[PDB]
Amino acid sequence: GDSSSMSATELSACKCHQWYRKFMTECPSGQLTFYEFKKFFGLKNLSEKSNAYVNTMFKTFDIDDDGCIDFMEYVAALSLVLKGGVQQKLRWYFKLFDMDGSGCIDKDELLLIFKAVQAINGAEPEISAEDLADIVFNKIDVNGDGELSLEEFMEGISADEKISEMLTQSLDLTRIVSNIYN
Ligand SMILES: [Mg+2]
Repeated sequence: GDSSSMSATELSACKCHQWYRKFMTECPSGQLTFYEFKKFFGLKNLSEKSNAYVNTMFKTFDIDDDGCIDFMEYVAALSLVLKGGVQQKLRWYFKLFDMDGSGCIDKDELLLIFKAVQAINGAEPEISAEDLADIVFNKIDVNGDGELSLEEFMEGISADEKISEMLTQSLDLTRIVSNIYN
């Protein structure tokens, strides 16, 4: 971030439990809000788009309860962001991108969620989450309810790895760090 310079990319590429450990040591408030996130990263208000990313990003990392960063929530991201196994991540992707506490999904809530995540990137790239969501909905209808069960997510992945690869491909460290710096 914006502190004592120090290589950012390398830190992220080496990032381990030091960040997670650092958080606990700095203060066990229980949960860190957006300001706390911005505290670690430089550029308080680089752009409106950056704000959407944190908004969408917190929502995607919230996967737990509140919209704030809760204990274990950071380490979880760190634990998954690490090499590990791609297939394992996919499963990690499932617990998220859905209503808090997991459960079934439907058209509406998943749309705004994809809107924020696509909010951080889209347009020219045409790689928005919303656009992908529209395509996935087609030919994946289960019932009149229109709701999608963990089966749909797994089924979509099974039918193709384009989305599964995208979710895995989307996550990164330096790409995120470099984008913030601008
Ligand atoms: Mg949360």
